[PDB]
Amino acid sequence: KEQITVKHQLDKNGTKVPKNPKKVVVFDFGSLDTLDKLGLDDIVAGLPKQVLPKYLSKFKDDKYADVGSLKEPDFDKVAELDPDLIIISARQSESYKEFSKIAPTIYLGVDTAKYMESFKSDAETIGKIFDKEDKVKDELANIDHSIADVKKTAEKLNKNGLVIMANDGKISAFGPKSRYGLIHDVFGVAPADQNIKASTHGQSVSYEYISKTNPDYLFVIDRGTAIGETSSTKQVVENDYVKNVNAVKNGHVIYLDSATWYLSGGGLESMTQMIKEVKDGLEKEN
Repeated sequence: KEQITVKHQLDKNGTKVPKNPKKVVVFDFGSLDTLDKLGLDDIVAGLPKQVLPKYLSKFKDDKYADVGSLKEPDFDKVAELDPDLIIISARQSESYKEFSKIAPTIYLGVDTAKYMESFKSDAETIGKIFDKEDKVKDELANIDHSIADVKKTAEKLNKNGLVIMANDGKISAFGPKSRYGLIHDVFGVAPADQNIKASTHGQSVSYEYISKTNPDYLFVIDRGTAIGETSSTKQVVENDYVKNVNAVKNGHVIYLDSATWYLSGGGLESMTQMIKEVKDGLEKEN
């Protein structure tokens, strides 16, 4: 069977994978949605179905094996499927060795310090494996065009933005190079606070922090909503304390699709969606 050498984060010298694999187990939802965009649903053997973003609900179909959750893979079930390729990302990073004993495994997570570089590389890798290089090239081109358009819109406004995630009432902030840094790094929104320490969990902040930052646009992700726990966005954004924040009083709170933003991202479909949510937010009147 014809093989292709795939350089990835967890083996920069390259992992041999079969060309046109037929039984792929996918633990990265971005990668899953790239496969979907390329019309490759048929070769997905399994994915973790514990929680699925709405745009991926089709994958509840029993033709796809449930291999657990993003943080708790059902390794025996993965092995049972006799997969010919496994795709993982950051949440399974430490289990690379375990997955590799089952089948060739590649890591396709975005590097938020180098978002577009890693995004394009991941997509192109999928293109090469499944003989969809031209389709990927064209899709990346359209995405670049959409990104240029949102960036132009963001820069026209002369306004800034703060990105926060709510989690059972606790708030954390995300700036450049962070998990949700792309809103600034890629989409061009000026950061209301350049100095937020980049991380995956975000910088813990208070309501007083939102007030002192006074962002013109407020991008909100709700971790609770994403994972099926209680939402806590309204207690934050409709709190009396921040009623005078620009984003709040001017109606520029942008409620992102939390499930997609938290559980997914980094794929052709999720990126397309994410651009449009930001663009729509930035284009709203008032």
